Amino acid sequence: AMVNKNKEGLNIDGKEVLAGSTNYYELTWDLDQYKGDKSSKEAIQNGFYYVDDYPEEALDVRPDLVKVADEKGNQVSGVSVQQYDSLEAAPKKVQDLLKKANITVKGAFQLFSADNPEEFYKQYVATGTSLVITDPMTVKSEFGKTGGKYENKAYQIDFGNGYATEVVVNNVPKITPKKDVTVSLDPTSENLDGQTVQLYQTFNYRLIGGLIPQNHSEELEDYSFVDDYDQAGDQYTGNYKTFSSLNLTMKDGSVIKAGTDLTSQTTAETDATNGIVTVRFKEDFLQKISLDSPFQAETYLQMRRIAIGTFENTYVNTVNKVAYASNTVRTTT
Ligand SMILES: [Ca+2]
Ligand SMILES: [Ca+2]
Ligand SMILES: [Ca+2]
Ligand SMILES: [Ca+2]
Repeated sequence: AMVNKNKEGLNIDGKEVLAGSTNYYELTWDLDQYKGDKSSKEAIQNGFYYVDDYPEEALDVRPDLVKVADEKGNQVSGVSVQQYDSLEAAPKKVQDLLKKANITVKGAFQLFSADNPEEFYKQYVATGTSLVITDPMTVKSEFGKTGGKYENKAYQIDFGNGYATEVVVNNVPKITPKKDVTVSLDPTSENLDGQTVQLYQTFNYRLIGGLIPQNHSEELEDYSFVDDYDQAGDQYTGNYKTFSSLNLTMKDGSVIKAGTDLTSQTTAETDATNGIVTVRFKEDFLQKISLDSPFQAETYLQMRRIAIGTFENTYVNTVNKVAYASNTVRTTT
C-alpha cells in the first residue's frame, strides 16, 4: 500500500500539488502475511528491503523527515536508508540485490535496508508486524514554471524477491503570471503594452496572478504581487485595487463572484526609494478558500509616467513563497 498525504494528514492522491509543497508519502512495509513463516536460513539471508523509486525530475527528498516506524509508532532500529542518484552510482552490492529482486529503477531512488536480515526477520517478519515509512518529498520550485504529472513508485523485497507495492500520481499546475498596461479597471479594456503613455498621465499596471486549480493539496498561505518598477520613468501613486479573477468557493460554501473587489483582503508595502510595491493576501482570507476551489486574483497598481523615454515593467507573483515572473511590458513617452 502507498498513499500520499499533506502535512495535516489528508489523502492527496491525484491532487494538484503546487511547486514548493511537500508530498508526505506513507509506504506500508507489509509483513503481515509472514506470521508463522517457516522459510530457510538461506532465504532469510537473502534479506529484506524497501525501494522507493521517486520522480527526481519533480521532487527532492526531505531526508530529515524520513522515518520508519513499527505498529506502536516507534522508530525501527536496524533499518537504514540511502538515497542514490542512479543505479550506476549505487554500491555494487545494491546493484546486485536489485537485479536479484528483479527491480528496475529510473534514475534516483531510495533503498531501505534491514541491516541484519536474521534479527529483522525474528522481530518483524515472523511476527507479522508491518512497518510504516513516512517519506516526505518537496516539489522543486522551478517545476512550477512548466508543471506536469509525476508519480511515485515503490517495491518491497522479501527474502531477496521484489514486487511492486503501489504507484501514486499527482500533477503540478503551471503558474503563469501576466502583466498588462491599462487606463481602466474594466477587465475588457485595451492593453497598452507596446504603446504610448503621455508624460504625467496616470495609468495602471495590471498584475494578473497565476491560477491555482481546484483539487489542490494544501492550504494557500502566500499569494503576493511584488513589483520592482522602474522609478526612473514610473511613479507609484499609492493607489491600488485587487479583484478576484474567477469565482471562488469558500470553506463555508459561499461563493465570491469573479471580478469582486478583494482589496480589503490584502496588505501593501512600499519602498519608494527603490521603486518597489508589494501587495499580499491576508491569511485571514486565504485560509477560507476551499481546497476544492480554484484561486486567482489580479492587482491594478495606479502609476504616473514621470519622464520621457521607454520604460519596462515585470512583476513577480509568489504562491506559497515560490516566485514566478510575469512577462515584461514596455511603453513609450
Ligand atoms: Ca546518498
Ligand atoms: Ca527515480
Ligand atoms: Ca479575466
Ligand atoms: Ca525599482
